[PDB]
Amino acid sequence: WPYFIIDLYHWDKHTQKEKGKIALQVNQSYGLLRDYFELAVTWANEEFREMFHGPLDRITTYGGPTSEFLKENGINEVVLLDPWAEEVLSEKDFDVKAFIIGGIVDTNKKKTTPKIGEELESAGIKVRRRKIVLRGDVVGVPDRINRILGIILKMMVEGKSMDEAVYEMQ
Ligand SMILES: C[S@@+](CC[C@H](N)C(=O)[O-])C[C@H]1O[C@@H](n2cnc3c(N)ncnc32)[C@H](O)[C@@H]1O
Repeated sequence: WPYFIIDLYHWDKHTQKEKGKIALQVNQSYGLLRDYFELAVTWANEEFREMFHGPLDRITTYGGPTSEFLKENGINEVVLLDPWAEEVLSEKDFDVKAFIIGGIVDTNKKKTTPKIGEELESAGIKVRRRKIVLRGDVVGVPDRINRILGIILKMMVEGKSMDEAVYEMQ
């Protein structure tokens, strides 16, 4: 029912190896979502479509800004999965019609995801910045795009607690 959007913002600033890792994690995110239930990829340029080794016809790919995609589908509020957020994701956020995971890979960390939120709010989108924690700490939480999606799906579909979902995906 809800959209799981992978924001490919930052794409052209990545190396070819990092692009391949992002595309792989998107492919794994699709197969994982295929084992549950609606996967959307914004800023989805032609190079990503060429690197994506999965069924492009089975996912939603939008080449332009995430905000435009959200507005075209009547979504004014989203949940942005952000490890730097101060508030933890909870069941009070599962009524939102779109969850956004940043198409980001590290090579050592940097504060990259909240810039997506600032961009969305600058375009008029209400953004709930939500972090996933294990025992109140982001340490131990896998940050791969597919792993974050798996944690969310285990909480939303299987009713697992966050600690259970994180540890199972850890
Ligand atoms: C490899 S992480 C990127 C980490 C990068 N240092 C940053 O600050 O965005 C890829 C995506 O997974 C999501 N993510 C990773 N860890 C998270 C966490 N602990 N809580 C919520 N979202 C997380 C973020 O949305 C991020 O865009």
